Parts: sequence; C-alpha cells; structure tokens
Amino acid sequence: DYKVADITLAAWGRRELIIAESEMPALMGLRRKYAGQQPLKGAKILGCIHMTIQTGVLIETLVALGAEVRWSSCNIFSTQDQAAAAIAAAGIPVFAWKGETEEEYEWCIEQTILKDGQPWDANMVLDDGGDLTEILHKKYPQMLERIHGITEETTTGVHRLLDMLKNGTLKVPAINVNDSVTKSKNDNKYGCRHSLNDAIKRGTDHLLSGKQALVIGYGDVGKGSSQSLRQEGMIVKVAEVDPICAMQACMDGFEVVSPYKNGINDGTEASIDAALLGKIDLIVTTTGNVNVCDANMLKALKKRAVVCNIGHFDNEIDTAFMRKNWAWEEVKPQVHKIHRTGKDGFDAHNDDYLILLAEGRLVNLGNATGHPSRIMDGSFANQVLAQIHLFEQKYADLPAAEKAKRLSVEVLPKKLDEEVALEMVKGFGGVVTQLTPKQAEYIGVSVEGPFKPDTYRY
Amino acid sequence: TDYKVADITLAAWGRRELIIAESEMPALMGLRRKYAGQQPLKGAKILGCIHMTIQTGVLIETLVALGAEVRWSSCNIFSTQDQAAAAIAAAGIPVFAWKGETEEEYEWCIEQTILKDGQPWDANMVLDDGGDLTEILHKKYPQMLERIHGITEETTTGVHRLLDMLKNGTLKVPAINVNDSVTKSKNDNKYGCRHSLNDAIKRGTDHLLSGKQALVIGYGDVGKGSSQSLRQEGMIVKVAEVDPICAMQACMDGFEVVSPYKNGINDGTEASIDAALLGKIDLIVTTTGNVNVCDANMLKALKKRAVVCNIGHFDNEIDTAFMRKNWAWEEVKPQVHKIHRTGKDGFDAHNDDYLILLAEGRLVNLGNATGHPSRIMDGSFANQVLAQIHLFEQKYADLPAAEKAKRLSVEVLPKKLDEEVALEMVKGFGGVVTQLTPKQAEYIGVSVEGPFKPDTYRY
Amino acid sequence: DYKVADITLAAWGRRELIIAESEMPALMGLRRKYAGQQPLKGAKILGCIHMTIQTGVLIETLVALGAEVRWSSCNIFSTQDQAAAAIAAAGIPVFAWKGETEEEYEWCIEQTILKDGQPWDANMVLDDGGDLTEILHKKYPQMLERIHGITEETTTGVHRLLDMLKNGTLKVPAINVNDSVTKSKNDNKYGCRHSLNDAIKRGTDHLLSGKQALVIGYGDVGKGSSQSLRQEGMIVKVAEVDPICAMQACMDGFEVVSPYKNGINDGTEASIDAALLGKIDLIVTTTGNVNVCDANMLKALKKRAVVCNIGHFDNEIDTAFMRKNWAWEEVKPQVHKIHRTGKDGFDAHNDDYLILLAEGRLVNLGNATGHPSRIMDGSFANQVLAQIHLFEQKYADLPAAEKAKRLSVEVLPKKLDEEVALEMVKGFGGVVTQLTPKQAEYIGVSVEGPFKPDTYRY
Amino acid sequence: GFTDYKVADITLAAWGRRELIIAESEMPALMGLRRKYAGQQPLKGAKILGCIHMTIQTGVLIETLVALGAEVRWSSCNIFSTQDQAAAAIAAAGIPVFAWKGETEEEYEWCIEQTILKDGQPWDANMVLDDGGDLTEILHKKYPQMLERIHGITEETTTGVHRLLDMLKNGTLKVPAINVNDSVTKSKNDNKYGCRHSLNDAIKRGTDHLLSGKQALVIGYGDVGKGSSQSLRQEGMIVKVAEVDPICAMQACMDGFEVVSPYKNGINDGTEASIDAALLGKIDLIVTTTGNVNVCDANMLKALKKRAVVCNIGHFDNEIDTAFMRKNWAWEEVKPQVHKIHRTGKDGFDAHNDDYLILLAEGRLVNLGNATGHPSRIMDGSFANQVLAQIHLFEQKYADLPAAEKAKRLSVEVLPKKLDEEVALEMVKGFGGVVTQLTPKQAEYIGVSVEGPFKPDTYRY
Ligand SMILES: NC(=O)c1ccc[n+]([C@@H]2O[C@H](COP(=O)([O-])OP(=O)(O)OC[C@H]3O[C@@H](n4cnc5c(N)ncnc54)[C@H](O)[C@@H]3O)[C@@H](O)[C@H]2O)c1
Ligand SMILES: NC(=O)c1ccc[n+]([C@@H]2O[C@H](COP(=O)([O-])OP(=O)(O)OC[C@H]3O[C@@H](n4cnc5c(N)ncnc54)[C@H](O)[C@@H]3O)[C@@H](O)[C@H]2O)c1
Ligand SMILES: NC(=O)c1ccc[n+]([C@@H]2O[C@H](COP(=O)([O-])OP(=O)(O)OC[C@H]3O[C@@H](n4cnc5c(N)ncnc54)[C@H](O)[C@@H]3O)[C@@H](O)[C@H]2O)c1
Ligand SMILES: NC(=O)c1ccc[n+]([C@@H]2O[C@H](COP(=O)([O-])OP(=O)(O)OC[C@H]3O[C@@H](n4cnc5c(N)ncnc54)[C@H](O)[C@@H]3O)[C@@H](O)[C@H]2O)c1
Ligand SMILES: Nc1ncnc2c1ncn2[C@@H]1O[C@H](CO)[C@@H](O)[C@H]1O
Ligand SMILES: [K+]
Ligand SMILES: [K+]
Ligand SMILES: [K+]
Repeated sequence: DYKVADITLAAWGRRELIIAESEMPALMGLRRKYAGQQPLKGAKILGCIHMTIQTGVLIETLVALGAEVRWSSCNIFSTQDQAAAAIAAAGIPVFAWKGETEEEYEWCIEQTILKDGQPWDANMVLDDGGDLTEILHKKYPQMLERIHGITEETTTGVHRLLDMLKNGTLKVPAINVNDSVTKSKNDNKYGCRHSLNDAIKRGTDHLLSGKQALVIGYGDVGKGSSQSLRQEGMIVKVAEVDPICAMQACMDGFEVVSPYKNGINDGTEASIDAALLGKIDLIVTTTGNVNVCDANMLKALKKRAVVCNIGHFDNEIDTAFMRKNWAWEEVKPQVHKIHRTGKDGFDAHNDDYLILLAEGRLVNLGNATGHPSRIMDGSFANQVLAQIHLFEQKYADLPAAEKAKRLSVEVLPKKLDEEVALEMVKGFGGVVTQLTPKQAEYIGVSVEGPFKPDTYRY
Repeated sequence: TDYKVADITLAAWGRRELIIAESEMPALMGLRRKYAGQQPLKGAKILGCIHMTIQTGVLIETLVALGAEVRWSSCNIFSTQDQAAAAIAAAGIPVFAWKGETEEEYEWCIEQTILKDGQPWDANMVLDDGGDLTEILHKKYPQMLERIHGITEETTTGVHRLLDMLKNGTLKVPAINVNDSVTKSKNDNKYGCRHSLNDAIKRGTDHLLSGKQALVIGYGDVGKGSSQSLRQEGMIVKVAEVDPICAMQACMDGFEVVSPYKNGINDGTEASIDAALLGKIDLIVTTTGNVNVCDANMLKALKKRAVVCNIGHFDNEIDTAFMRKNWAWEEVKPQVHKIHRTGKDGFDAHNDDYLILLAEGRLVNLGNATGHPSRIMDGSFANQVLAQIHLFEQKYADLPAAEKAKRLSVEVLPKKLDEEVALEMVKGFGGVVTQLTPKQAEYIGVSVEGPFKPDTYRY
Repeated sequence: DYKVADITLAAWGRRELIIAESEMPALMGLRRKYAGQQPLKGAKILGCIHMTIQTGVLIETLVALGAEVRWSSCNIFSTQDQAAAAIAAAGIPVFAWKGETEEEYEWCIEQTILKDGQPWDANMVLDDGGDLTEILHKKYPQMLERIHGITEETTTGVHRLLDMLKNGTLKVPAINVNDSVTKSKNDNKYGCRHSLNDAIKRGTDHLLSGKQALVIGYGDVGKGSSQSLRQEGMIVKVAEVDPICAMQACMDGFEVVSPYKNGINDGTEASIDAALLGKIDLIVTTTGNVNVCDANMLKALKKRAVVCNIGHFDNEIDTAFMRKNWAWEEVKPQVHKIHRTGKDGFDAHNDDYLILLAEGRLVNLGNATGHPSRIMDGSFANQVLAQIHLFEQKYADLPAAEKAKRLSVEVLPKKLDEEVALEMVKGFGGVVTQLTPKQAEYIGVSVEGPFKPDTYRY
Repeated sequence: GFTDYKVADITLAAWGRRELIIAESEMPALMGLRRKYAGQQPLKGAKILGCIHMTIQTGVLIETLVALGAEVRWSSCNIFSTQDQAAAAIAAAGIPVFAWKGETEEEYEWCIEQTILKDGQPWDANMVLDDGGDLTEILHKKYPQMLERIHGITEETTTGVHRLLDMLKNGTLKVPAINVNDSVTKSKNDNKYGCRHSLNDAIKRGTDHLLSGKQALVIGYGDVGKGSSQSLRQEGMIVKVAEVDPICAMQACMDGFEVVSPYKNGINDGTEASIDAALLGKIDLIVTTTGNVNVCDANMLKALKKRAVVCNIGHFDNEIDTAFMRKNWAWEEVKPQVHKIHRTGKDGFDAHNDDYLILLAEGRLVNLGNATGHPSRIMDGSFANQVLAQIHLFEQKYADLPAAEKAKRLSVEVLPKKLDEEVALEMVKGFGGVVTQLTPKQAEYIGVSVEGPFKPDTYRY
C-alpha cells in the first residue's frame, strides 16, 4: 500500500540515513534515555512533515517508543523518493512522493485519514503547513473528539490557528513549539552563517576579500548572514528601518547607510543617491517586506554587480520591470545574465550588465542543499518531546466539566527545551556542573530547573 | 555644601572630562534640549547610590537641569573617581564618595545618604543600584516608606531582591525595572564588559595575553562580553556553565565547555577536583553572581602565578575569606596582591608558590579602571531618566487606599520610548535610517511611526 | 588528436571564460600591451601546470602574441572538462580529463612530447612539480640543445631543481617565479585560505562550529589553512618542527602540541600521546614531507575522523597501511570510508571507520575548483614577464664561452613586480599616492623607482 | 661614583624591585643565557655605553649585562619614554643612570653628554649600544678620538640602520657595527605584535573613548603599519590605509582594507585645490606609521573633521606638521600627554569651542608616551639578541688589530640564524608548546641537519 515510485532504491537511502543519523545526537540521546519506559505505547499519529533524509530519522525515533504512523507530505517538491522508499521498505506505509502534480497531493492526504473505508483511530496530529488542520476541521468533524493534541511547525500557520481559536470550533489544545529558543536560534542565526557564503561561492566562484556589499535588514537572518562576509575581508554596510537593530549594527562594527537621499522615498529619479551606488559590488536582501529594491535602484547601480535574496518571498526586487524591459541570458542551470542594452539583441560580450544568482528566489535552495544535519537537530526533538507531553494528559478522555479549563493553544514550557540543550551539549562532549543545594537556595530555583524566568531574552 | 571627598584640587580635570563627555552622549543632550521647557520633574526628590565615575556626573547634572534635587553615594568600595567627585561637589551639590574605603565607611556612606542633620530626608523617589540602600530603608527606617512614589533598579541582582520581597509582600512601593529595556540588557551587560575587561587586566598585570589559556565561569551577558574581550586578543578561552542553553550558545560561538569537578558533581571532598585541567589555566574570571562558585579546594590545585579576578557584583563568588586565615598576603601595588601558599607567618622573598589577586575579588573593571565609555552609558541613563519621568507623574503616595491595592507591582517601559532612544543614539554615529512608504507599512501590518516588533521578540 | 571527457560543454565553457576575463586586469593589461608587437613570434611552449579556466586564459594570452603551445594535466584530479574542451576548440591539442589513472597519467605526458610519431621542437618549458622535468632529463637529453629556459611554479619544483644543480646534471638556465613577492605572499597564503573550508563543505556537509582539528606545519600554506579553519568556529592546534614558526603560531593565538611524548619518535606503540589523538575530529597536513602521519597515529585516532591533505605528493599519509590491512567503501566521488576492523569484509552498522578526502591527494583541486581568477592573475602576470624576459636572451644559440657565464638560477627584478602590484591595486578602485621630490630624496630612492631594498622580508 | 645619578626620586625602588622580580619569570630566554654564561663570564673587561628607553625590561637587561661582568652606563633614547620606578631601582643597585620624564631638550642633551663624559674626562669605553643612531652620530661629530678604541656598535631600529647605511655609503663610518633589527625574532616579533598589543591601550587610557562604529585612517603599511591596522580592527573599527608602495598596498587590499589617497588623484602640488576635502571631513582618528617627512601636511589638519584624534607612532616627530600648530593656533592641556588644539585662532580661547582638535603625546611615541610599551615576553627576544650580539662582537678585538687587517673588518653584518633559532626555541617553552624533532629519514629527505637551521637565508616567513 505505497505510492512511492521506486522502492528498490532503499539501500542507497538506508546508508544515507546511517551516515546522517550519526550527526544528530539529540534523537539518539532521546532514544537511549527513554528506552524501556516506552512513553508512546499505544499512540497513533498522522503527519505531513516535508520528507527528506532527516525526516526518515525523525520517524525512526517515534517508532522506537512503540507508535504507529501513516505519512504524507506538506508540499509538492520537498520529497526525496529514495528515502521515502527506504521508509516504505520497513513496515511503515508511506504516501509521500515527488509526483509534481499539484492536483494530486490532496488526494494522497485522504489515504492517511482512512485505512480502508472506515476512518482511523487518530490520537495525535503532527502538522506542518496547517492544511491537515483545515481538512480535519472542515470535512471530518466527528473524528476531532478523539484527538489529544495537534502540533504545528511553520510561519504564519500558527497565526491562522490562533485566530481560529477566537472563531470557535477548535476543541483541542495545541502547542506552539515554533517559539522554542533552541529551534529559533538554530534556524535563523546559525544555519545562515554557514550556508550563505557556501551558496554564493558555489554559484559564482568569485573572490570576496576587498569588495563592497550592501545588506538590507539587520534582523535575525540579517545578523546571522552579515558576519559571513566581514570575516572574509569584505567591507560591509547595513540598511534598516528599526532603530534598535541599526544601533546593534553600529555597535557591532558595521556602518548604516540609506539608498535614498535623506532616507526619503519620494519615487522620483532625484531620490536615488547614485554616488554610493557607483561603488557597490553586491546587494543582499534579508527583510521580509516587498519592493525594497525598486526599479530606480537597478539603473543607477555600478556595472557587473551581483544580486541575490534570502527572504521567503520573491517580491523584494522589482523583477517585473526587469522582465518587461531587459533581456536575460543563462550561464549555468541556476545563474542568469541580464543586460541593460535593450529588449533583445545583445552581443557575445558586453560591459553593461548585472548578475542574478537565484532568479530572485531563495538562494539556500537554488545553489545548495540547505542547512546541515547538526543544526536541524533541535527543530526535530522539540516535536517528539511535545508529543510526549501531550500524550500523557489525555485531553480527549476527560469529561466535559473541564473542557473550557484546558482548551487553549500554548507554547512549550521552558523545562523541556533545556533537556534537548543538555543532550546537544553532551553530543559535543561538554560537561555541566550540578548545583549544590546551598547555591540553588541562594538563587531560589530547583536543582532540576528551570533556571530562568519567562521575560528573559537569551 | 557637604564637603567629603579625598581631595578637592582635582575639580578642573573633571570639568574638562565632563565637557568632553557631553559631546560623547548625544541622546541625553538631545533629551535635555527637547524636555527643557516642559520641566516634567518639578518637585522630584531622589536618593542615589551608583558607581561614582565621570559618566554619572552628566546624568546627575541633567537631573538637576530638569528640576530635581538629589543626593548620591557609591554603590561599591572601588567605584569612585576623585576628580569627578571634586568637580561635581564644586557645583554646590552634596555627595559622599571616594576610592579605597572600608566596609564601615561604606555603610556610613548610605547612612549619610538617607539622613541629614539627625532627621530623615523628605525623599519621594529612590534610585538604587545593588539593593543595599533599599534594605537600609526597609529595615531601619520604615516611617518614610509610605511617602515614596517609586524606585528605579539598575542591575539584575537588585531586581532579584525586588522580586523576592514582592513574593512575600514586603515590597510596599512600586518599582520600575530599568535593567530590562533592550537598550540596557543588550548594551551595558555585553558591550561594556567587552571594552573594559582586557583594559583592566592590562592596566593591572601588563601580561601578554596571546597564546595563554583562561577560564571564564558563567555564560550570561557578562560572560559573553568577557569572552569577546578575551578571544579578540588571541587567547584560548574555556567556559563553565550550569544552564544548558548558555552551554549550547557557548558551543555555537566556538568556545569549549568544561567542568572543574569530576562528572560535574561537586562532592566537596579534596579528591573530586579535576586537578589535571586546573594545572594548565593561567586566568580565572567569575561572572555568575552566585555564591562560592570558586571552591577552596580548586584554589589549592591551580598553577603557580595564576591570576584571579572577579567581574560579578558580589565578593562571595571567590573563597577570599579562606585565604585570609591560612595564607600570607603581601602587596605588589594598590589593588594588586601576591598571596604566597603554604604558610602564614611570612613569605620567602624569592618564593614561587604564590598567586596574584586583583581588587580582592570585587569588581575588576571599576576598581582597577574607569569602567565604561560614555557612549555606552548614554543608552542606560536615557532609560533611567525616562523611567523616572514616567514614575513621577503617578504620585503613588497620594492615591486612596483602594488604588494602592491595584498599583503595587513591577513593570517595564513601553517600546516606543526605547526606539526613540535608539534612534537618537544612532544619528550620533552619522548613520541614516530609511523611512517606509505607506504601502510597505500596510504590507507588514505596522504603522509608519511606532513600535516595529511584538512583545515576545527577543531581539 | 585529443581525448577529453566531452566537448559539447564548449559554449558554457566559453561563457565562463568571458566572465573570468573581467576579473584579471593585469593579464588583460599585458595582453593589450604586447598584442601590437608580438615578442613571442615563433616561440614554442610545452607546459604542464594544472588545466583549469585561468590556465585557458593564460593559453589565450600566450597565443595572442604568436606562440604555439601544448598542454597536459598536472594532477590526476585537477583538470576541468569544460575548460579543456573550450581550449581544444581553439585549435590547441590538449590531453586532460577527470578520473584519470596513474598508468594513464603517464600516457598524457608521453604524447604531449611526440607529434605525429616524432618528438616536437619545443623551445621553452613550463612545469608545476618537476615531474615532467625529470622525464626530460632522464630518458633523452637531445632536446636540451635548443631549449632556452625552464620555468617552475611550486616550491617542490625549486627544491628538485636545486637538488639536481647539486649534482651538476642541469644543463639549462631557470628563472624562479616562486620567490616573487606577488606570488609567494599571495598564492600560498590566500588561495588555500579562500578554498580549503569550501572544499571541506563540498564533500562533508558537516558543521565546523564547535569541533577539534589539528594542522601540521606552519608555513605560508599552513598559516592560510589555520586562518581558514578559524573563521568556521572550529578549535585548532598547530604542530611544528621549526622554533620560529612555532613562536609565530604561539603569537597568533594557537596551542602548540606534538603527537609525541616530549617530541621523541621511536616507532613503538608506547611513544604516542594517545590522549590527544582521542579527541581530534579533523586533521590537515600542510608540510611537504614524508611520513608526517605515521601508521601508529592512524590507529589511535578518535572514531569518525576526517583526513585532509593539500600536499603535492602523497607521502604525508601512510596509505600503504590502509591498502594492506583495511578496506574501503566509497559513498561519493573523492570520499571513501576506511574501516579499522579488517579488509576481508564489514557491515554497514559498524562504527570503526575513517573518512578520507580525495584519496589522500590535493583536496584543494580534488574536492573543489581551486583558486579564483583574481588570485591567479598575479601569478600569470609574473609568469608572462619572466617568459618574455628569458626569450630575448636566446641562450640556446650562443657559444660555449658565453654559455659558461649563463648557467644560473635568476629571478625577476623588484621594479617589474611593482608594476603588477600597481595594476592589481587599481582593479579594486584604490589610488596610490605619488612621492614628492623632497620625500623621495629624504628616503633615498628615485621619485618612482624601487622603494624597498633587496633584503626586505615584507 | 654610584651616588652621581639623577632620576625622579628614590623611594620607588622597593615597588620597582617587585616589578622586576615578577618580570624575571616572564622572560625565559634572557634567564637561560644568564644561567648558561654566568660560570665563565665572557664579558669581562667590557665598558658598555647604552641608549634605549629605560623601562623594567631594560633594567633586567642591564642586570643581565652586569651578571656576566660588564661595566655599563645608560641614558634615555626618548624624551618621554622613561619609567620612574625602574630608574630608581637600577640607580640604587650601583649602576649610575640619568633618566626622568617630562624633561626638555636641553636636559636631554645634558644627560646624553654626561653619560659618555666621566668626571669631566671622556670615558675609556670599549662598547656602544645605541637606539636610533643619535649616539653613533655624535661620536663622528664631536669625539672622533673615541673611535680608535671602540670595538663596535649595535643598532636596534630601522631608522638607525638606514643612518648607518648612509654613513657607510658616504665612506665616513670608522667602526664596524651590527644591526639586530634584521633578525627574525626582532623584525617580525617586536615591530608587529607589540604594536598590536600596545596601540589601542594608549588610546584607551589617554582618552577613554569607545572604538566601535568609528572611522580611522592609518598611513603607511610597513611592519608597524600592519600591527597598528590589526590593532585597530579588533576593537570594531572601520579603518582606511594609504601608501606609496604598490606591493604593500596590494597586501593591504588582500587583507580587507580600503586604499584611498588624501589628495585628488595622488598628485600633490602644495595647492589647497588638490586636497580630497570630502574624505577628510568625516575621519576621526589618524595614525602615521611611515617614518618619512611631511606625510600629514597642513591642508590635512586644516580640513579634518571636528573633534578628531591625532597620533604618531614613528620614531621622530617631524612626520606631522607641529610647527604650523605652534604659531598659528592656541594650545591648552587637559591631562599630561593630552592637549587641545583650537582652529579659531591663537587668542579668543574659550572652553565651549566645538571645532577643537585632540593630539596625543605631542607627536612622539604614543605606545611609550601614553602607555608603558611592549610586555616583557616580547622584549625578551630583542634583549637576548642584543646581549648575544654584544658577546659575539666583543670577542673579535677590532681596536688592537693592525691597520692593514682593519680595512677588511669594516662592514655591517647580521647574526647567524642558529642563534635566532636558539632564542626562538627557548621563547616557545615559556608558553608550554612542545617542538617536534626530526627522524633521520625526514632530515635526509628535506636536506637539513637535525640540529638546524631548517630554512635558507632568503626565506621571508
Ligand atoms: N532559512 C532562511 O532563509 C530563512 C529562515 C527564516 C526566515 N527567513 C525569511 O527572512 C526574512 C526575515 O527574517 P528574520 O527572522 O530576520 O526577520 P525579522 O523579524 O528579524 O525582520 C527582518 C528585518 O528587516 C527589517 N526591515 C523591514 N523592512 C525593511 C526595509 N524596508 N528596509 C530595511 N530593513 C527592513 C525589519 O525591521 C527587521 O529588522 C523573512 O522573509 C523570513 O521569511 C529566511
Ligand atoms: N561589572 C559589571 O559591569 C556588571 C554589569 C552588570 C551586571 N553585573 C553583575 O554581574 C552578575 C551576573 O551578571 P548578569 O546578571 O548580567 O548575568 P546573568 O543574569 O545572565 O547570569 C549569570 C550566568 O551565570 C550562570 N551561573 C550561575 N551559577 C553558576 C554556576 N555555579 N556555575 C556556572 N555558571 C553559573 C547563570 O546560569 C547565568 O548564565 C550580577 O550580580 C550583576 O549585578 C556586573
Ligand atoms: N595545496 C596547495 O595549493 C599548495 C600550493 C603550493 C604548494 N603546496 C605544497 O605544500 C608544501 C609546503 O608548502 P610551503 O611552500 O608553504 O612550504 P614551506 O617551505 O613554507 O614549509 C612548510 C612548513 O612545514 C614545516 N614542517 C616540515 N617538516 C615538518 C614536520 N615533520 N613536522 C612539522 N612541520 C614540518 C616547515 O618547518 C615549514 O614551516 C609543498 O610540498 C608545496 O609543494 C601546496
Ligand atoms: N613605537 C614603537 O614601539 C616602534 C617600534 C619599532 C619601530 N618603530 C618606528 O617605526 C618606524 C617605521 O617602522 P617600520 O620599520 O615598520 O617601517 P617600514 O620601513 O618597514 O615601512 C614604512 C612604510 O611607510 C610608507 N611610506 C613612506 N613614506 C610614505 C608617504 N609619504 N606616504 C605614505 N606611505 C609612506 C612606505 O611605503 C612603507 O610601507 C621607524 O622610524 C621605527 O623607529 C616604532
Ligand atoms: N563606569 C560606570 N558608570 C556607571 N554605571 C556603571 C559603570 N560601570 C558599570 N556600571 C553599571 O553598574 C552596574 C554594575 O552591576 C551595571 O548596570 C553596569 O552597567
Ligand atoms: K569611563
Ligand atoms: K577555476
Ligand atoms: K611594559
């Protein structure tokens, strides 16, 4: 009962799992610590995390505690066929597949909900994009009563869930595991300072030392990425709208500049400050806004400059005017060449042009695999610990006199994160000093924890 | 004028330092200019207890220029600078502080701060850093407490005392957590220690740091600042922590996590200490703020001629009381001591079995140096001033009994004021911020002018 | 005739040659300067450096002045198929492809000398490593009558030239281009620094922030490698045999240790500091010596360790040990898994293996592309200058009386290198101040002549 | 005899002596020579003249010289570079010295003359140890009669080396001299890392200014220039480099710096129109590391941004135009070694001026003026090399040789590399590092004896 295209590729995926499993000591520590206790015995879960080589390890930890899972996908493209087949090669049925059919990933989801005609006894839901949440709440209202908790990991998907609580029909407590410190720090400031320079140097094979680059935004992603260039000898300037992030940039050794004169964006050609644009060799966008690099900027920029993007959306740079006015030429599968001569008819070589690296999209995926396995360790143990927490309280088994008391969406409490951090530190080989009772009394916390309040920003 | 300073001749030098320092702190000068006509502190009375360096003088002077009259003393024994005290006292302003005092003189400073001519001062707010002055007010003189509108706290260890008194209801007047603003926690705790730590070490020991090995205890904000101050000079740094989150961050920043005790278990016996690791470290810095984090049995197993100093706010992190009973002390120079091991009655003048200790385990950046640059103190003194502005308008003591029941709590400053302070800080460096267009602001769900981040944002 | 992997990549190649032409201002300036006179009319060159994009640009510059060239691969895993095909499309026979074999590596050199069944009338020589020079000097010395000079790129070559000069078996003058400042303090120091971590990531996909490494040797290449591994958050230590280099490393912020107790190496298993090797994760050797990593340290290394090497010859690591007692498994090109159990057989579930990069040869070229264009520009400008200088003398057409006075190893003067440095500076947009007559008189040099004396170490 | 000294005072000896006894553990190489050569005393009968800044480390060097059987007299190389405590400590030990702080050039010349003149009569010296060639040039100028008995001279700085080279080129030098600046453990150790260690400390303790987010301009990219540029960056500073040498500019560009010129296109003519006034209007800190003349002209201090900091790290003061300052603008002091320069005029002074200028150490050495110089572990190698050079040259006996052989012994030479390796090896062991030793196979393959030296004479490191 599998839809995976090719099942014979399991051994390749098996050894890829084996090499990938070693670099994720968190899940190994969770498997060792809770072995023999079996805290997930009798649990039935259905979920749709994006299928990759690490996702196959994530399922392996869950089944090690005695759970039964049926699997699907949250998108169309993020699914490695050989790894999914390797999971299918075991006793776990899987349905994720790279069929490239947008009208067919919905029908794949329908098979996990119902085994054969009759619906399945679902206790926990491990959602990624929130579409499973909506399909359960809309098409099968009767199954929701036997659900203990759901788990969501995405951006602005929790935003939809929070508002749906106010509008009613949400009868199950939910966890906002996205706000974990470990996962937040691993996702933004660490996975970037390792992959930005690698993707750039793979795409262009240029030399960075001595050149000048401009960075838009100094948020989490912008700070994590701004230090991948200054450590290479580049001279870096920062652009921002939030004064506090600008102050942090000033105190960190950078310089803050504005593309428009006086920072005012009037829209006329007189607003563009061409003086500073005649010395720039590279522009990066780290913000999540829209049209932060407009059409007027790209005319006044210095020749042969490079262009790239890190934000999730693609409308940071005015690609519509660029496609409407200037012609494109391809250098290699993911590098493009755009001239400013005219609509068509460029020479073999020219002196007036620019360069794009990901046709205005996410550079981390176009040029490279993405984050490594070590960094993505934290984001996958939070899910498991949260399932542990929600499986024991048994919301669905409680009578109606306390449904209103326990019906809310919350975040993961501080204690469970520290366990993951301790396991990760033990992965590196570090050692932690246990507190004597006198010192714990002096600082007024328990020996086991927690060590910090909820108003603390690490 | 209450003349009590070590020397008075040093006023002019402090005056020139004050003139130069004003050009350094632009946000505070701009606040003074903008709030010059409103006089939002008309009739405000303050008590002051903070480090008496040259930066605090401009804050005191703007407080005076905004219609407030105040009294001051030093938070710590080794904090005052004589030129600043002389220059400020030359302006007809009472103050009581100098450098190198004793514990009895230290407490006499507070008892002079809160008393005048045998009668209690008619103070309406209190400014405290350290929490000792609050304890003196609360314990011995409860009769003046109800006349208080609020108190400002400058450091974390004071906030701990405020919270523990709030838990048992001993706190009777509300307080503002000044130490919580983003322009405070991510500026003073981190960047200033980074600028100041190596300066004090060099001014005290003159030792070369490149190629040596050091151990830093704790990885909070002060720990991060210290690690940055040390590694940038070319050292080999190791960090010890009790919070797993901070250990993970230390592993992420490129440092190593080690524990002096075997298996991280403090057994207390002389055997549990991992003497192999301590037989290589040349410098120890304590950042935790806990008590007795530097055990007596670890000090006996260190390398000869090792350096010991403290950056925390208390002197209980190092077992300096154990040394004073068993080992002999000789003074190299002011604030520098050689402690010879294995003996008390005397020391061989050429003996090599000794240690060097700086500032007797107290604050190291203040006792041995000047502390922080004014460019850093500006971002804190602005929040202090604004918090006092907000606090004075409440007039807590004049509310009816019912209102006081729902007004006794702790809280923070709004984000808009902090963003204004940051904006005025940035422009001093010569930078330019870009303003949004209405379409972008409506896209990100934010106004053109106002807060840009939600409350749960960790920055 | 020729043999390359494929030729259809000539369009993409030519696009990359055009884009790389813009990042080498010095070579463009010299090609513009000498195109109108062609000093190399009739000059014939037989070169054997690495065949890459820069090398193709160098060949184009050589043929732009009227020369005739032939080429072959310098290392077994260094050539680029696209660049070789693009140059072969220009009318120059070339023999180089990836995945070559040691016996087949000799095949390339044998036919670059022979033309249509006869040896060719080569006049000048370019080599990188001295492997072709020994073949020339060892089998048939009848070529050296008409050869005007020999040029060497690397330090090992110069060592071999001097070792031959000790015996007096050398018969042709050589001009040293290695010891030029614009080459020694640029190529070794900055190319390896800019490329080593990228080559590591292109093949490991690990997280380098929070690991342990050891780098052996602290030369210019060693300094570059140590600075390269610093910026990735790694923890590194330096082992040296030279007191001065050890002092410099100690002053740079490293820990200096040796894998031997008190430094004494005798061969017994009891002479190895087993504790230190039990926690190291990555090892890189940058020495140029023999038996730098003996057999006994490979037995006492920590599980799951990565082995790296950027030496020209494969004598740093005792590979015969593995080939005679251990078994290898390949996960992907230029990466193998070497188990420490036996050569008979193994299982995938074991954890007693080692990870090796590029089978122990140069990983800068084996696992990556190599140096960028802007770094090779400075080397190729000096190469072209020395190439033009030596031909004008016409050594091979002189009587023995003047032949006696010319057998010598010479270098380029100081003044010529300063022009190349000036051209490289203006590529970044910088401006160099001009000395006034008074200042020039006071210092003791002419207003525009060489400024530093011959003994300056820089 | 010993009584005739002149220092700040006496009482600082007890504390100074503690500083020396602390420093003895910080300099292993010098103590290694002290232990090795004290049993045979190869310096007996030497009468050494000396001129280098008086500090703690130089006091330990003087103690090392006496421990081998020397009779030395010492003085000041720089006007502001003395230390009171070490000067008091050495004086009470029986070795006469003449050095204090905040003197005038008359007193400086008086001390220089008095060091070489004993009881009104020229002193029958056999050795000279100068720094900068001042004392060496005096003898060729006023006392030509001392040079028939003087065995040799030693030189420490680059400017002194250049002066001796010019003297030899003109054919007026009389006595052979050895330059110790060219040794690897001197050129690539003292000039670079010590300037790195001591640059920002002087700024930090002279002005107490934050260095994050500021802009500075470093002129010159020698060894000292490289060290200073590396010292400024590590504090979080955006700094710029200018030069006249293309190769060093290429190195600076590769390092991660921007190369600009303080003139419109690099051509200077003395006209104000040639100044790149836009760039100089936003620069806060200036450092000159050239040793040339007039690298900071009047039109740079007439066009700089207000409230900027000015410094010099080269040997001599003429590198910047102080003479313009002394007669066009007014001066006022805030603290010792710090000043205020006002561009409004030489009168009309008022404390609330907003376009003032700040100058550090009056254009002399700032690492030794506003700070206490390099640490002991760096000066260890330089002093060990100096004492080794003195020991080696004392064994040749140039004065007593016949004039026929004297013609072939007049040159400027450098020490053999084996002594450099000995110094470096004993320096390393003060850190804890362990140096590997070669097996016969590796020694034969490399082609170098197991005992050193392992590198040719053309290596640059
Ligand atoms: N792995 C990845 O590539 C990855 C991961 C998570 C998020 N992201 C994306 O990165 C973007 C931001 O990430 P973040 O966590 O740093 O966000 P953030 O919440 O920290 O905000 C980004 C910053 O951009 C600033 N900004 C907004 N408009 C601007 C403008 N007009 N000019 C200059 N600065 C402006 C904001 O003030 C903020 O400081 C989003 O699009 C997010 O989806 C990427
Ligand atoms: N000198 C200064 O400039 C300065 C400035 C601000 C605060 N302080 C003082 O420093 C102290 C601590 O600084 P903070 O409050 O900013 O830091 P912090 O609140 O972030 O916590 C200090 C760190 O020490 C750790 N720690 C506690 N006990 C430990 C133990 N036994 N072993 C190892 N680690 C342990 C904690 O987990 C925490 O990470 C306070 O008393 C504060 O008042 C000094
Ligand atoms: N990978 C590349 O891109 C590249 C480029 C050029 C040269 N190389 C090769 O690298 C090698 C060395 O490079 P280099 O020119 O910088 O060398 P180098 O001449 O500058 O010296 C190498 C260093 O290794 C040290 N060393 C020698 N034997 C040692 C031992 N047994 N233990 C420890 N240290 C030892 C030496 O003292 C020296 O400091 C040569 O074989 C050269 O051909 C590699
Ligand atoms: N303060 C200290 O502790 C200390 C220590 C050692 C040396 N020094 C002094 O430093 C000085 C020089 O040091 P060094 O030996 O590294 O010098 P250096 O000779 O090695 O380099 C001087 C640099 O100045 C540049 N230069 C010269 N004139 C210039 C001009 N007009 N404009 C721009 N650049 C110009 C040259 O191109 C060169 O790069 C000497 O006078 C020496 O006495 C001071
Ligand atoms: N020189 C100084 N002037 C004023 N406040 C200081 C100084 N040094 C430290 N502080 C502050 O005093 C507190 C010490 O714990 C912190 O808030 C720290 O930022
Ligand atoms: K200060
Ligand atoms: K290439
Ligand atoms: K010193």
